[PDB]
Amino acid sequence: AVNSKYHHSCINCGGLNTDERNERGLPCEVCLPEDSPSDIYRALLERKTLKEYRFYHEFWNEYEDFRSFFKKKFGKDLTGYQRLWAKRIVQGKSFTMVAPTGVGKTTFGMMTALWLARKGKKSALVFPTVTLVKQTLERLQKLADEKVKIFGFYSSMKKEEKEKFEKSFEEDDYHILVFSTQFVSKNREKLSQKRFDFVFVDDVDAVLKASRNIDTLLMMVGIPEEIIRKAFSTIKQGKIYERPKNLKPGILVVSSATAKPRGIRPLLFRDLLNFTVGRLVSVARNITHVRISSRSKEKLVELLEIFRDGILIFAQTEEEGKELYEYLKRFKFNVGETWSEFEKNFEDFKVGKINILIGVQAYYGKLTRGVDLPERIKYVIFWGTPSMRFSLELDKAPRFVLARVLKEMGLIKAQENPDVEELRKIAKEHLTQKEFVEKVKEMFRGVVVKDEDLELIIPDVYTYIQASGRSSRILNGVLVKGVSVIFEEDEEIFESLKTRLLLIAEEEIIEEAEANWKELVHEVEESRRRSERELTDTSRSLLIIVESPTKAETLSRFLGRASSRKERNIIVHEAVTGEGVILFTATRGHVYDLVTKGGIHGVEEENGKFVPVYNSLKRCRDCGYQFTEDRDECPVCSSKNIDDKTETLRALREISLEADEILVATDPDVEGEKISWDVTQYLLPSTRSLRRIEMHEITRYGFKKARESVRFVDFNLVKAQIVRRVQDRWIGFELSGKLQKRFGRSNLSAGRVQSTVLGWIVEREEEYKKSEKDFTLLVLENGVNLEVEGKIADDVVTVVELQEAEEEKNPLPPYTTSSALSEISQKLRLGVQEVMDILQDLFEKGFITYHRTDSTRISLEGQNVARTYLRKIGKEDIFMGRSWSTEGAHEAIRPVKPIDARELEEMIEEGLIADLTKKHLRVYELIFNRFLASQSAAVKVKKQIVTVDVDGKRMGIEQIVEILRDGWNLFVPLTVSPRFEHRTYKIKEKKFYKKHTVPLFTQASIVEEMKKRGIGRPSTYAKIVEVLFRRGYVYEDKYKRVRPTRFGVMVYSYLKERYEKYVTEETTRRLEEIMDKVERGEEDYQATLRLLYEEIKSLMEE
Ligand SMILES: [Zn+2]
Ligand SMILES: [Zn+2]
Repeated sequence: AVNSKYHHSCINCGGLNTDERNERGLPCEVCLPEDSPSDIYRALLERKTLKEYRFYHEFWNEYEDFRSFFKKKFGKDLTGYQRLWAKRIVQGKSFTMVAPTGVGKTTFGMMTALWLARKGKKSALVFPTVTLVKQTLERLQKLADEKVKIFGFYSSMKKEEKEKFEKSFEEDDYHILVFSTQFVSKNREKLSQKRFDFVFVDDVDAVLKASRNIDTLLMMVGIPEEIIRKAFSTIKQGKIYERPKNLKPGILVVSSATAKPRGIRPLLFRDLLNFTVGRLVSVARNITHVRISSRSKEKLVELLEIFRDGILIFAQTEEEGKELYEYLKRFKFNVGETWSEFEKNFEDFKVGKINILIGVQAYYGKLTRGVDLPERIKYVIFWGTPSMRFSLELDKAPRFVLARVLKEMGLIKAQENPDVEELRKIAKEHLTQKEFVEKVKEMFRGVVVKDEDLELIIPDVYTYIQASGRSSRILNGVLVKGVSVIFEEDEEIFESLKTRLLLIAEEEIIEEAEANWKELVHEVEESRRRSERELTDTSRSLLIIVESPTKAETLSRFLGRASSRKERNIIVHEAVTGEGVILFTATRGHVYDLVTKGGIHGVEEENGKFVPVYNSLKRCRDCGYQFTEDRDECPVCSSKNIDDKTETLRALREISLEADEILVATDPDVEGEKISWDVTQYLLPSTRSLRRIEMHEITRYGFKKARESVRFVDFNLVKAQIVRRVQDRWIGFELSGKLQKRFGRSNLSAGRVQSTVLGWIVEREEEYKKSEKDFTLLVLENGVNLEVEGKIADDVVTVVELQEAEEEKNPLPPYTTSSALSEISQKLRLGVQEVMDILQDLFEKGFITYHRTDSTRISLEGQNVARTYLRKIGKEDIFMGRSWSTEGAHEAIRPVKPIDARELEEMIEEGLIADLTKKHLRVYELIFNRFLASQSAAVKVKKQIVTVDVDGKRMGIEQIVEILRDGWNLFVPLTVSPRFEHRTYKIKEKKFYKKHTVPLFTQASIVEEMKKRGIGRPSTYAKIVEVLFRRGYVYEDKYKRVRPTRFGVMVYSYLKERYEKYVTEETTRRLEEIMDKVERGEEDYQATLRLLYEEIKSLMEE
């Protein structure tokens, strides 16, 4: 711990407790004065302070009984899925049963109903078919005692049982009632007037067939139609609805939606039960994609002879399907078809009578609308790449083509245009077919433009993913292996497909050379027989906490957002993986912050040591004002509509009970570690299993490698966060006050660094007007222009000595935060803050590596990205992998995927990925080009060093002339220059002037400078500049230079006159150095706090 206080962190009294106690999962000293108590519950009860801890005790005890009961009545222990479901059941929570192929939902439903009836609770079990009612009641009756009132209802019911069920359901206080969905639909009013504690729905689709059934099931727990209709109007509007806090419903449990959850009705579950009826979108895949260069049926024969069994062939059309079918039939292979004898061959393949199934892209995907046996399909063969083909003529042209063409050409003025109308609009404007196809070849990058036969081929990645997916799912807790083979000869098509597969599924396609068929077939078969074995369960549930919503969204993109529980302030998503379930949620920033209330501006002092005091953050959803103090309304606009991180914290504490293991996935910096600690410390009394993961990339790889890096919270980083925060708080407050008494305004000084930088700008104004040195520009005859010192008047330049040398020029290292901000904000006409934000969205959308780095280091994987991209662009001989740095916390800002900006624009306009502005694309382009240059070969150049005499001055001039051999100059331009000959060049034009030696600052120049001086860190750079702008201390002019205002000058003048020590660059740098030493556990936390205090105490007197 760091010995600090958190305001609502007590597990029992719900109040203030120290970091150190929560760490030991203890209540506050008020609740329990003792150091190391014997047993918490017992001791709380003894001191008569037992309050909220009871909930947890009773929770644990009410669950461990369930588990115990289940382990007694049934075979063995609970599966991970059933474990999480059980923990949700004792909380009375309603949910979908998110899980793979037959994890035993019916077993859980039964044992739940049984365990509840054991207490006196009444439950109902709903099934689609009338046969399932029979089978379930059968299994129930033999395990249930006489104490349990069991009834049933279905089609083939008896003559006295049908009425027995009705009278008993009317008065006789039943326990468990097993019936069909038909009964629900038919006897709506009867059930609606009854109250159930537990309702188990086996098939959600059958019950969602009617709209009436939603209201029926909702009224089966005790919810009036008033709340239902009000919520209905709210969901008809387009916003969320709030359940009355005074409501205690039963437990509704359903399975995953097979078909799409169509309609408005399911939203009632989102407000009344806080669970969404999700569809099973399982992205869990273990497929090996191999590509064969030729559509040779001989290769196909050889492959088929290796695979032998359970092969699925996909043809583009049925014609090539029939052709392939004939060729294989002739070569004596047990084969089937989908076009002729669909059902017969389908089931014959299902059983094993057929080894090879040949289908079409559109035929199979629609015939298999029912079953689709996964335990049979090991290998998927693609006879050609699945793709969408369009014609490139002035006629036969699709909408999106003429759209992207005319929008760029200039015609598209936005008024929605009919296709044939657009054809007739382009029929006059740059109209030839030749001109057209050329505009298409020029615009469309990341598709295949067959300009030969006038065609456009767009590989259907989705279809490939689904179809390939048919060879790998989760069976008996085992994610079985599958091989997907593609037979493609067109390199352009294969490359396009590969890029969009890497983009969406992050899955690679390998070549036939780098693939051992014997080994692969073996892995497949072995995993299959491993799943055939008797399962002993390894599945666990896992909670992953991140700070920003974007991270959660892109995480859901590769984990698959099946269902989303709305828990107070947050939205926790759930996903199915091969290792078990996986819950992930976003905090939506910081939770705690230093209190302004007491001690030394929030920092208290006891026993010679400093104690930081934190309180939950509150943000008014109206005006946007943030505060720490506990108030009912907004201190500014007096509004009650606020966001309280204490609710978020409570929500986390709730979720933490269901999860077996927890991982905090905040950013890999001091900020992130501090948040991670504010969270882990708070949760620590609730869950014993809490660890830390640092994701440098927001992708499956970043995540896997992040979990390789699993560790506990590093207190040195937390300590460093604290120190920096305390410095800004103390110095900021003191200086700001001193300014309140001089310039009227309250909040003015954000810290020391800010004032230092502003000082740089202010005095720069002075030293700029003084650098005014007289100069002269010279346009030389059939040569370059030369910039030389003022007084020249000879009109002739003589060449004195001339020497040339061959040299290989190295590219610039990859972007770091400083580099990226400077170059990008210079090349673009943007502020460093705008750039920093674009970078943040870029990292958070998993497109680049961590954007807050002071290292240029590049891993073998980064180098590999560069390599594959170069191999893709054909210029792979120019690849030169460079680590760039050994000393590195993180890597430099680089792309995560070998995809350029143009291809991304294509994927965006196409609709594969979304949410990227033009600015994002341009920034990405800059990062990309920098990185590749840094990974491309050294450009071999012949440069000359010309010594020239101009007006009795021997002045050398070094210039590159010939580029002997290309390299990184393809990404980042390399400028040549006309050769000088050892003669006399005459001056054409002399443009005399006086431009300044020391130029003004630009935002880029300021960042560069503070990086050059050792002031600020990667996180603070842009924020510092922006603060300077927000406070009105600085402005930008015509040519976008940074200039101080009247106010800024007044302020820095005051601060320099009086408080020069606390604004001096030497002091700022010395402190920056020391704090950074604290971050590495090289300098003492409490000691530097003592230092900052000792200078603050000195400042309170001046
Ligand atoms: Zn307490
Ligand atoms: Zn407000």
